[PDB]
Amino acid sequence: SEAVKKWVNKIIEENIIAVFAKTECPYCIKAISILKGYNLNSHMHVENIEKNPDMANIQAYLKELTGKSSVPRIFINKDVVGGCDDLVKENDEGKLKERLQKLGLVN
Ligand SMILES: [Zn+2]
Ligand SMILES: [Zn+2]
Ligand SMILES: [Zn+2]
Repeated sequence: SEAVKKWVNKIIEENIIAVFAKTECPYCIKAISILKGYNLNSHMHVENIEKNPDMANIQAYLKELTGKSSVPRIFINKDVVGGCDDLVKENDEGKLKERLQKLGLVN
């Protein structure tokens, strides 16, 4: 479905921070909380792909884009961060902050 890919693409392109998530997903919640802790709400969109008729197609496309079909799937300015574990690694190592500084999102 070109439609599914167009829709996922629009989410990633229109929002600097894009998080694909699902219902009652602890690592989704943890990742979103970390990101909101950088006061990124204004530039973030969270998409619940479980409440969607095309969940399997969305997951398959996220795997084509990132190598994994699991949520959360995290993009920052169209770059693949990955899952919550990847976010925690980048955060602890300083990379996340560096990303956000280069985007003008944190001073
Ligand atoms: Zn579920
Ligand atoms: Zn429940
Ligand atoms: Zn949405």
